Amino acid sequence: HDYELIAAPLDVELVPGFKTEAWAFGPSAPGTELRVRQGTWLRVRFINHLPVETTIHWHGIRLPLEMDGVPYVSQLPVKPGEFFDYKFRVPDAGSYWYHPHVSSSEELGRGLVGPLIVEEREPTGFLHERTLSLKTWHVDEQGAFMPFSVPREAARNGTAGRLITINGQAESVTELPAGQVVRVRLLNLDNTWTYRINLKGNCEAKVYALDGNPVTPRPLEDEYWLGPGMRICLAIRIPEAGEEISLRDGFVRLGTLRSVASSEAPGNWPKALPPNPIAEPDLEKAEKLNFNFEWPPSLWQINGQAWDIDKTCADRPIATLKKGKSYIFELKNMTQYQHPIHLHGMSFKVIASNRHKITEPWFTDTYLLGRNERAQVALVADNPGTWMFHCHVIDHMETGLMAAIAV
Ligand SMILES: [Cu+2]
Ligand SMILES: [Cu+2]
Repeated sequence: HDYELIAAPLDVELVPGFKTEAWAFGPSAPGTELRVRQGTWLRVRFINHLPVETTIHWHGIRLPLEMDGVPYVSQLPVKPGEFFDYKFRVPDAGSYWYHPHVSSSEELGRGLVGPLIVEEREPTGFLHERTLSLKTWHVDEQGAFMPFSVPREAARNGTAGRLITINGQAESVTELPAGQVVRVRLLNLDNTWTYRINLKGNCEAKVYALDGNPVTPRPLEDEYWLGPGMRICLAIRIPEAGEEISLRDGFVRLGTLRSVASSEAPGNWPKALPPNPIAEPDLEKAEKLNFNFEWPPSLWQINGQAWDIDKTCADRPIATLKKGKSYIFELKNMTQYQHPIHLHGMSFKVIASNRHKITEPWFTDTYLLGRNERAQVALVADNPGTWMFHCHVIDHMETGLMAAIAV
């Protein structure tokens, strides 16, 4: 599977009837959609027609280290009118995404994000799917860009996005079936906003995976909090036709789901997603240390106490890990705010905690850590060397809420 790709500085009509001076991954930004079979070292040549350097981070995604879009011993930072060969095996089925790991506030903020369907090689029980690609843009009322870094907004829960965009569309008109189940690849791809999601309106609705990394089929539920660098592969039995089902964030009119007609029979409930083969950790055998949290210009958002810029580029060994050995992490949120703690490279299972309490443990690349929460996450050092790891509230990362570890 061998592929193209512009980083095209695209003027596109974002604000209905207006400008917008943006940097897309080709067209239809948030990015162009990626489909690969679960296998082929996915061949791609990145392209820059933009004025400055940019990687491509394969979020969650557990590639050969070099490839992870991660500056300096992994890959050094690709330039304007230049390319790097992007090539990697695809282990983690279901929705992942892509986006830089450079000056990212600005970069992603200007549209540098996009999805990554990873076609489960098992014939998807779902007849029909769809992609529902969430960002909310740092744009003023005229389309021109609001700042991406905002100190007192960002030193609390993150810098303010504004415009509500699925596939880059405010008020989405995604058209659907009379009777069939539908796969609902929902991707939070925002910088900063942590989205509090529900369904009102008349329909049946079930989930299958989360953050690509599947599990059993839990349904409709309370408002499931979705974080930056989180996703949710999920299903909807839209009823018999008509109903424009209200997609919401708590109350908030996000998108709309026109139930359109079909001369066709029902695509009744698929049996559970066959979970991803992952760093399956041994329970009693692992060991443990911990941290996150605190509050001198640049982030004052301290990391198990370790500034970050001595840690700028090389490594003051912020953690020291061994290959193939199973392992465990306590996480304390210490500042009066909430952080979506992400990982590359590997993807992890969760065990037990405070805020939510644990029925079936779940795989994901990113854990969504609440205030004073102390959650037991666990995996094994599957992939090698220096992997990156950090508060995916992009701003919280940017200048000093990042840290990392090797194998
Ligand atoms: Cu990542
Ligand atoms: Cu954060």
